[PDB]
Amino acid sequence: TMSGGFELQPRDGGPRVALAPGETVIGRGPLLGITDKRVSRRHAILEVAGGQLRIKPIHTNPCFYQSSEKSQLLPLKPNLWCYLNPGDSFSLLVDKYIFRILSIP
Repeated sequence: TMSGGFELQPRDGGPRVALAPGETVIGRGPLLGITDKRVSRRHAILEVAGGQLRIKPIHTNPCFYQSSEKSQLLPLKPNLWCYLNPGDSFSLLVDKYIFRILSIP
């Protein structure tokens, strides 16, 4: 699909992953390059719409969020959306598969 204006930057280093407009299911699989029994194939939904990115955790294993100014990944309340502003981070495990949000054209 087309550019959605956001990219995910792995905090451990490596290629950025571009997001398209609309909903993208994330978890294990080729999109993020994750092969790991600890991460569901249906771990979270990212949605790009109206110039914003939000995440909804959809599995029993949580997602985590760190606002750009803060220092700690916090587990998100399940099955509710959280906006991810550019510079914020989220992760699929508490200390692994962490991504910073970047805004692009």
